[PDB]
Amino acid sequence: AKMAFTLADRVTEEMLADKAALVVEVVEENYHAAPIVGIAVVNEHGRFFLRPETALADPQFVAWLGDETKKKSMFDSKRAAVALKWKGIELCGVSFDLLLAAYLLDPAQGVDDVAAAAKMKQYEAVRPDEAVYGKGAKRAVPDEPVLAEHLVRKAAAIWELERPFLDELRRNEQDRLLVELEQPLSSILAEMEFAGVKVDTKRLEQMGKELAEQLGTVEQRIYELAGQEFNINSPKQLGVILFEKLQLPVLKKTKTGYSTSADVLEKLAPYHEIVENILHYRQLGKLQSTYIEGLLKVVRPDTKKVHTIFNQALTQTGRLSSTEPNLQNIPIRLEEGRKIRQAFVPSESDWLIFAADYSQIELRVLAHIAEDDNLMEAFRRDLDIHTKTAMDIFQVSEDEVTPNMRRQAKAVNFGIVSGISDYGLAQNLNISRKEAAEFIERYFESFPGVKRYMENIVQEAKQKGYVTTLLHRRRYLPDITSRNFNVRSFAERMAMNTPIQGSAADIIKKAMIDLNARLKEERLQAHLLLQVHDELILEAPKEEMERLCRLVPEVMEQAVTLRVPLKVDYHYGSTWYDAK
DNA sequence: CGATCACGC
DNA sequence: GGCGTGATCG
Ligand SMILES: Cc1cn([C@H]2C[C@H](O)[C@@H](COP(=O)(O)OP(=O)(O)OP(=O)(O)O)O2)c(=O)[nH]c1=O
Ligand SMILES: OC[C@H]1O[C@@](CO)(O[C@H]2O[C@H](CO)[C@@H](O)[C@H](O)[C@H]2O)[C@@H](O)[C@@H]1O
Ligand SMILES: [Mg+2]
Repeated sequence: AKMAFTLADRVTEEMLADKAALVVEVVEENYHAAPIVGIAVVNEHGRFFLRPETALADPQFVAWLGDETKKKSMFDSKRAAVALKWKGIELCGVSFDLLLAAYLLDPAQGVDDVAAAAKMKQYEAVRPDEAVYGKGAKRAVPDEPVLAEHLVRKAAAIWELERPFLDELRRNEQDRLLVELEQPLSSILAEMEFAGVKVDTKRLEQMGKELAEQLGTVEQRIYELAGQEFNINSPKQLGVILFEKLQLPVLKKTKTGYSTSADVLEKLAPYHEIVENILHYRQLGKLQSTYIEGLLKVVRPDTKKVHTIFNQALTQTGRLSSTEPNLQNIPIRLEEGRKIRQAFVPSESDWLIFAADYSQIELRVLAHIAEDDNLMEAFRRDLDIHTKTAMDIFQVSEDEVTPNMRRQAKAVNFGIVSGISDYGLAQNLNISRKEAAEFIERYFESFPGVKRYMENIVQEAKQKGYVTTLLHRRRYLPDITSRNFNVRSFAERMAMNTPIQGSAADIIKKAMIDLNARLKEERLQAHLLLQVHDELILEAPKEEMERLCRLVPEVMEQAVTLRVPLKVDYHYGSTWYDAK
C-alpha cells in the first residue's frame, strides 16, 4: 500500500513549482515557538519529504515559501504560518486551507485532522494524526520513515481534495466565504497570535500574593462556622454542610443533588453567615486558579507576552474560540475581577490600548433579518433596545425603567429569540411561570416580526435541513426532524439562534479584514491584539489615537450594510482595564 | 470523563 | 435560552 515519494536530502528545483500541496508539520498542540518536525511537498512533479533543518535553512525553499505567486494548498495554514513566524520565516501564497474548507462545509464534523476531512469525500488513504503520534502521555514523533510517509499521505490527500471541496463550497455559495473571508482572516489571526499581548507580571504576582492570604483567611472562617473542615471546592461536600448540617432551605436541585450555584447562595445569604464567606472564597479562588495562576503559567519570560491561539475551526456558529490562555473570558462585570485587566498593557512605551465594541449587534442583526418594523424603528432612533423592551413589556415610560428593569428586559431580549420557555424565563426573572408567560406574549405583541422570524426560520430549517447566516455560513440540523421532543427542541433553538449569532460572527470577521487593509493603507503602526466576539482590541502609539477614534468605528460600522445602523462604542487607555 | 460551577460574548 | 474555556470533583 505504501505511497511513493522522494525522501530528499536537499531542495531541488522541481520542489518549487508554482502550485503545491504543502505540509509543515507541527505536532505540539500549542504551536507557539514549537518545533517543525518535517515538510512534505506534493506537486505536478511528484511527492517529496524534506527535513526541516535542511529546507528551512535553504534560501530557495525559504524564498518559495514567501512568494505569494507560488500557490500552496494546506491543512491548518495558521499553525504552519505561526510556527514559521517564530523562526523568522514568512509564509505567503496559501490559496486553499482544507481545515477551513471542511469547517465551512459542516462544522459539526469536528474535523481536526486531514484524515477526518478526507473522510467527508470517501478518501481514506491517509491515517489519523492520533494513530501516528499517539495521544497524551504516549504521544511522540515516530521514526523518520513512518513520519515521512504520513506527511506525504497528508499532502497527497490535500492535493486530491482541493477540487471536490471547492466544488461543494461553490454549490453551497460558500466559495467567497472561504477565499474572501476565512482564509484572509486566518493570516490576520496568525499576526495577532504571534504579536501576543504584554502583561504586567509583577502586578499579577502581587495580586496573587494578596489572594493567597485572603483565601487562607476565608477558609478558616468557613471551617469555623461549619464546625468542621471540609473540601469547600466540592459542591457535594458543601451541599452536605449547607443542607444537612446547617439545615438551610433547599431552594434548587440539580440532577444529582442540591444546587450550590452563586444564584442560590445569593438567595441563601440571609439565612446564615457562612454563606457570604463561601461566595467570597469562590470568588477569590476563581481569580487565583483560573486567571492569576493560569496567566502566569503561560507568560513568556523574555517578552512578558501571552500568546493565545484563536481556534477558527471549532464553534458551530462561526465564532472563534481562544485557548491557553483564553483571552475571551477575562473578568469585567465585577470590579474585583475586572482589576485583572490592569495587568494587560501595551507592548511598547507610549502606546495605548484601544477597544471598540458592536453595541447590541445581535439584536440589530435580528431587526435586519426579521424586518420587524418596531425593532427597526427603535434602532433607527438609536434607542437603548433593552430600555425600549423594558418600556414595552412592563408598560412604562423611559423615565421609570429602573436599572433592575433594564437587566430584566435584557434577559427577555436574550432569551425569547433563542427559545427560552416560560419555565426558564420565570427562573431568570424570579417570577411565576404564568407571570413570565404574560411577558413573552406582550413581547410578541410588541415585536410581531420577531415571532414571525422564529416561526419561519424553524420551518425553513425543517425544509432545507440547515440554517444559514448573512455571509452564507451554514449549520445542519438533522435533529430538527427528530421524533424525540426534547432532542428536537434543542434543534429548534439552534435554528433560531444560529443565524443571529453566526451573522454577528460574519460581520466582525469582515470588519477585521477591512480594518487591517485600512491600517496598512494609512501606514499606521496600530494593530489588532484580540477579538472577543463582538469587540476588537488594538494597541497603538499614543500619537495614533485621534486617527483611530475615527478610523476604527467607521470601518466596523461599514463592514456590512443592514436595514439598521451598526453602532460602535470605543475607548482607549493605558491598560485594557482603562479602555473603558 | 461527565457534572458542577464560574467566567466571557 | 445560545456559543465558548477551564478548574475541580469523584
Ligand atoms: C451578558 C450576556 C450576553 N449574552 C450575549 C448576547 C449579548 O448581546 C452579547 C453581548 O453582551 P452585552 O454587551 O451585555 O449585551 P448587549 O450589548 O445586548 O447589552 P448592553 O447594552 O447592556 O451591553 O452577549 C448572552 O447571550 N447572555 C448573557 O447573559
Ligand atoms: O491549530 C489549531 C487547530 O488545530 C486543531 C486540531 O486540528 O486544534 C488543536 O490545536 C488547538 C490549539 O492549540 C488545541 O486547543 C486543540 O486541542 C488541538 O486539537 C483544530 O481544532 C484547530 O483549529
Ligand atoms: Mg453590550
